[PDB]
Amino acid sequence: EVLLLPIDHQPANVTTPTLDFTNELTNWRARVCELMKNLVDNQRYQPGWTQSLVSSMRGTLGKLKLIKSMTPMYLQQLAPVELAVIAPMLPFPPFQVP
Amino acid sequence: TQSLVSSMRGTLGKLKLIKSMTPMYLQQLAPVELAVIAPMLPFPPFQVP
Repeated sequence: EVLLLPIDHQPANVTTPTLDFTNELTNWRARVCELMKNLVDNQRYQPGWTQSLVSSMRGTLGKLKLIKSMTPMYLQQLAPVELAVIAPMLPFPPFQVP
Repeated sequence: TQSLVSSMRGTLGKLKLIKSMTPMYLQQLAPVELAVIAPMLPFPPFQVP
């Protein structure tokens, strides 16, 4: 009666969800964006680029990190429920390894 | 100009690390090919130090 998930599950205590950034997927996205920003700001890389393009890249990275996507929230706290609902009635039961 | 200097530095950095196999080929395989070709040849090799 146990199904495994690559990502962790934190159930939701509300029935009217809305955007928030506290979860592993959003953290991963933000850290990737921050690492790209630090790579751009590297002293061996910034002089190779023009002044305006650095600002454009910084703004694009900031907008990408602050985008409003509910997919991380869904994957955290609604996808496991649907998977556990579908799994029992299925022509091939889940076959999993740790 | 500042933008031209930045472009020159960017081009130099882009061309410093261009991924071409020719130097490794010259180091590692070209001598083998030359040594294979050398024995049978219409004019044998003639070299000075």
